[PDB]
Amino acid sequence: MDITIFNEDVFAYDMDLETVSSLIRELKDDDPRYWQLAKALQRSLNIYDERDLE
Amino acid sequence: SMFLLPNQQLERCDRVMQQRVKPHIHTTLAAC
Amino acid sequence: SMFLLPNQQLERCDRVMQQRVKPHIHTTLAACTLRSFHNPGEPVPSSEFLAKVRNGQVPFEPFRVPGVWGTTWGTTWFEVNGHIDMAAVKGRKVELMVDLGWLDHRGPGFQSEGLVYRADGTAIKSANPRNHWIPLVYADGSSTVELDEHGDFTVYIEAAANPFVEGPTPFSPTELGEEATGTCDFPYTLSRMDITIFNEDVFAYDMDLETVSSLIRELKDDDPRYWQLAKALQRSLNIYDERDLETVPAARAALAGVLAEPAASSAINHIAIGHAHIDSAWLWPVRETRRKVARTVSNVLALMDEDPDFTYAMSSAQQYAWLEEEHPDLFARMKRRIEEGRFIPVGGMWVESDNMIPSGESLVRQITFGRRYFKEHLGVTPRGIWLPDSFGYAGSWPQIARRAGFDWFLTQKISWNDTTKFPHHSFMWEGIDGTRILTHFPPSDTYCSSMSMRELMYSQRNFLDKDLSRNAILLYGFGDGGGGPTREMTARIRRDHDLAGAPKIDFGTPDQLFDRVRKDIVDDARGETPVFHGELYLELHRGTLTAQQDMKRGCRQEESMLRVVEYLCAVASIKNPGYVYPREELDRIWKTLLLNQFHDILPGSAIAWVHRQAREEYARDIAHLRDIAAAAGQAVKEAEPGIATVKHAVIAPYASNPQYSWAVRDGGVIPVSVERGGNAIILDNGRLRVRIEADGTVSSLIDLALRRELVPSGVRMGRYELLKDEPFHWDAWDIQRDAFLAADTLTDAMVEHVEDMPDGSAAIHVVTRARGVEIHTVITLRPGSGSLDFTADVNWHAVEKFLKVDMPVTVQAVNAQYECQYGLVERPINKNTRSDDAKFESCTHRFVRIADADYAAAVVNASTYGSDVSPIHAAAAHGAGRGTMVRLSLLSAPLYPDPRTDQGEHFFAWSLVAGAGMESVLAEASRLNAPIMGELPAVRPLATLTDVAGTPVLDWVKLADDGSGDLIVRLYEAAGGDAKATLRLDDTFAGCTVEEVNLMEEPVLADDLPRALVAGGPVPAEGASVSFTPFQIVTLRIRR
Amino acid sequence: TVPAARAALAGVLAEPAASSAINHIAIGHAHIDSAWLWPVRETRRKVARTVSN
Amino acid sequence: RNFLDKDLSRNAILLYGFGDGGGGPTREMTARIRRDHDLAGAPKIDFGTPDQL
Amino acid sequence: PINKNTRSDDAKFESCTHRFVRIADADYAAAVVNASTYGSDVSPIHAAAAHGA
Amino acid sequence: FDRVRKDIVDDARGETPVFHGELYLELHRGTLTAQQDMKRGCRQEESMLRVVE
Ligand SMILES: [Zn+2]
Ligand SMILES: [Zn+2]
Repeated sequence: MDITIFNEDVFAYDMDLETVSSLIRELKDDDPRYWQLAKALQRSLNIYDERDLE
Repeated sequence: SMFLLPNQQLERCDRVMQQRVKPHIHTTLAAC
Repeated sequence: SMFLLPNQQLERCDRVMQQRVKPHIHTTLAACTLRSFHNPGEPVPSSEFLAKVRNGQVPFEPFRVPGVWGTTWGTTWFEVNGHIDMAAVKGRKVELMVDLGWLDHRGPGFQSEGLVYRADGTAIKSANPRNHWIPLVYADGSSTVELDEHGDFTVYIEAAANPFVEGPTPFSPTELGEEATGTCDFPYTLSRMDITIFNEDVFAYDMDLETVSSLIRELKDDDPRYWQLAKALQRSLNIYDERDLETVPAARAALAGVLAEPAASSAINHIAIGHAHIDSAWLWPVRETRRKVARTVSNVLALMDEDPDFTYAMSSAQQYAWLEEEHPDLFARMKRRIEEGRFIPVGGMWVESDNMIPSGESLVRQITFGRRYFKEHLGVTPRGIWLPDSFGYAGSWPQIARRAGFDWFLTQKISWNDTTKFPHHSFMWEGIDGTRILTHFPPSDTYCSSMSMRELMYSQRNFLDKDLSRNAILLYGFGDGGGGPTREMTARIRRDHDLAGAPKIDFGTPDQLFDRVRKDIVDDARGETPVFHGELYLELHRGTLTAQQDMKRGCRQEESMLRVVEYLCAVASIKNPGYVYPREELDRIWKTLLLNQFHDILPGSAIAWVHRQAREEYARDIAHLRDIAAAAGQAVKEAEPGIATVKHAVIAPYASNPQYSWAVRDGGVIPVSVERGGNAIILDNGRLRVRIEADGTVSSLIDLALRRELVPSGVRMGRYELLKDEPFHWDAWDIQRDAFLAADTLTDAMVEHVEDMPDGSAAIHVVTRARGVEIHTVITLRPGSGSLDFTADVNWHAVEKFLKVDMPVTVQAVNAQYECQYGLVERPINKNTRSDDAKFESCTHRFVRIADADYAAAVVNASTYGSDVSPIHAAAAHGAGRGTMVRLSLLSAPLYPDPRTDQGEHFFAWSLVAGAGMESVLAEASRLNAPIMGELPAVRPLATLTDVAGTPVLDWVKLADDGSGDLIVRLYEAAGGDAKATLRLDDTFAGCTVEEVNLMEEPVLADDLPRALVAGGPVPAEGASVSFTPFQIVTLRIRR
Repeated sequence: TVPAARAALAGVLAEPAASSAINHIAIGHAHIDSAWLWPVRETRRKVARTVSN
Repeated sequence: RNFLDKDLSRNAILLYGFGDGGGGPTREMTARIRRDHDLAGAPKIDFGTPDQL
Repeated sequence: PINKNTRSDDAKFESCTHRFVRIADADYAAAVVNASTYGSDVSPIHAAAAHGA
Repeated sequence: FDRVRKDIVDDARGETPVFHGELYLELHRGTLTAQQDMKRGCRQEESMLRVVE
């Protein structure tokens, strides 16, 4: 139980990742949206680094 | 160039939320 | 009348087991008194502590029925006093129902455990998370414990509190497996512990309900068996009542009407084997695996005491030796049970080690040590290899296994692939040469199975070879580091003998199953025998080859140390009499080097304890071996005075000159010239012209002897790359395809002063810096040679990174040549299909060769075991940017098993050879991977090969392990072409006889083996001719 | 070559079925319609053909 | 597969023979019935009468 | 490939040849030079013999 | 094809699919040795054209 400051960009990025990942799971394997979302998620995940939040 | 495995990317992303991106939403500064 | 809903009956039955029938199996009758004595330190052997208690020197404090007792990596002794009374439990079993307070969703074998020792000192059983009953009084009068005058007894539980290494989130960094801190971190809470009586009919009814319910779930909705089973379950569930237990017989009979129908005569005849894989050191130290194996043996013996028609298996004779040394009674009981034929010791290897990384000499040492131990301690000879958990299998294994006497092979980890599925589950694995060995896979794809019916039919469904085999193996028993078979699975096996709708399964032995497979797929197909040629390559992990580089470096160093010291000891023994062979200390260095080569130690995945004890043992062994070599050398000099003296005493198995192979040449015309022109440094040694760029990179390595340029003009040699790897499953073991995409090319370096060595060599120093990494790299161009040497000192301090160095060469081909233990292997460079992509990281041994019709280029390694080869087609003109790139993996930074991995200074060395002939590559690799000694006397080579026709090579020279003084030589071929040679000894080995023997060193040979001699009888050892088939292995014994 | 081939195929044609199947009973039946697409003078011919067959 | 009462009956009827106005049993089906007396993987079928069923 | 390992490798059991087929190892090679045929097949042989003959 | 070049060459920047070797059809395979006279004559006239040219 401690005083904390809130980060907005990190929360927005987390929510976007959650939305994309949840949309990928339920789609079929015969839809270009599935592959496009998977490729976008792979591209995005290779840039985010927790050692520097910029 | 390597092939794409969406079922592996899903698990990687799930781990990313579980361990990496969730703790970085609130930054502590003191105690009460 | 109402309709039937099977999906509702299933949930009703599930609730019935969860709430109603489970608690009515054990009926409590009294309570026992507990006292505790704690120890937060290194455990005392149980033999001494029980004797001390018997005499009486240790106090005991009262312990309440509830409460906490645990301590991080600590031990405790619970003295337990009961008050069981006879004359009222006649004919009924009595148990203990010990509950240390295990967690639910953690795992069966990764928590606090403990044996229940008798007052005298013997062991009764162990308290496991899934097996927590101790047999006190059997139904038929017999009592394991000794009862006193007025009905009371006492036992001693040796509780060990092992904290769970894994943290809150999966694969999280935890500072638990570092030391034995005496603080409350994960304290266990004790639970109910009382004397209970066992009910048999209730347990049988529960097991029948479980079998029926599990069979209903997996069946389809279009099978009358499904509806019949659902109706039978509904009928049976309406009769059983928990308010009065006399209704059980009236309900079992109703349910048994559909439990006696024979199955269809087309199912797979499974054979069930009890197996419990105790890992020697993964998450616990080497001092805890002894306790774990003792618990496993005690549990297996206790279960087998009451239940006939049971089988079990146990490999890793290391554990057999530990059990014999520390538990005479357990070993005696195990040996007594072996005579009956229900405790089959399977697996002739000394310990379940890795395959890809260890050298072939280590493999043969394990095989011979384990076979000798089994032969002369247990009087049983194994027939096959038993390796149910390993990462990748070398192609040389079939040949060694067949020449060692084994005749079948069993593995299961290949099914853990990521992209492709193995074509067969029972086939003939063909070695690199010609050697075919029968291989079988467990269809269930698990060595630790709970014998669930779902798994039972999954094994049948996943069987690819369903058309000509009709036979499969199934290993059952909570394992993966602790456990062993329980009553539940041994009841399921008996219930499922010939149950309709499920595959038929019975007890048996591995030999019977393998004979059945041989009859089915060899002697009956008559031309339809499945065959798999090449090597078994696991498609998972792949990051283990370059994790904890210190372990692999030390292992290579001590392997070379053993080779040199054994040669020196053999020379000392054969030169002058009175020199006792250091057999004892040699076998002490062995069985410890070989122990440290475990499948969860050598690749590196464990807590800091294992990776620290391994380092300390490596250093101690190296020092002791150097001392032994110095003593043997001093002994040799006493045979006759004033022979010679050699500085640095470099000994190499192979050399460019055939007569200089096992020479004693020391370790230390055209001096190298440097032409500092422009923004580059140009060297000239008369055969190579290397142009080092501004910042520690090579842009040209022109071969002046052939006017050939082998550096593509799209990239620069020697560049260091820092790939970011963040694995999500099996962090230390595995590296994913995430790397090789987010590559980071280091571009912060500057050359240093170029130095001309006093001997004549030329060296260029350079420093490279990164976020938390610094590298001091020296490039050496030795005069009068054709190899460019690279040495590096790294100060790794980063987290979650991966260091690589690339050595591109313009030679273009399709397949790259790595080397296996005793041969070579071809692997594709340009990955075409899906399955070809998964082989993006493979193990390498001391060199990688890329060859075309005439020209070949090699990258000879010193201490790294991983690399990757990829084609390069960059942007250039006139086709100047086409070639191949071989990136050597230096080291990674795993975080889960060890919070700090590879911190400090690391030393790397390698070289590049142009015009790479096989003999030249072998000679230079031998030069690089050779120990540097001090001052030992110079002696002539013991055995030489003068009429070489091909590429023969001396691999090992030693003495006879039987004490006869016989000389032993081990030879192999390392190119692929046939070889013919003549062996010559020196002086004292005149009028001798040389005979071909197997790898076991005994003089018995098979028939299908090619053989190397001319007749087979004793041939004089002067001008003896040896013939080689592609990648042959030959062992020769020479008398006095 | 027919006898040498029937025996090889008959090895998997004599295994008893699982003791859970439905015991079907087969009845020969030819439904003859009195008058659908033909006059009442043709159903006599049709039933005669059926009985003769 | 289409039998709803599969839990308490274990009995079914099957009429064979070309019908819908013309036909009657031929040699092919009366051979199939004999071949499928107790064939594994298929339901058991035998000759009989409606009264017995 | 000569020894077909996987499913896809088996399908390449007959391939076109032009005027020769060469099987080579480190040093020694043997060739079957053709004149007018455009098809062949290569398969390993491990027969029943002694001393690996 | 310009669209494909833009999509998979100038945009992937290192993710371009590549297939090395030869495209081998896994069907037919009997055409290589059918009507041998045609292939024999074709080889003969190819040599004839070479020499005559
Ligand atoms: Zn293991
Ligand atoms: Zn009608």
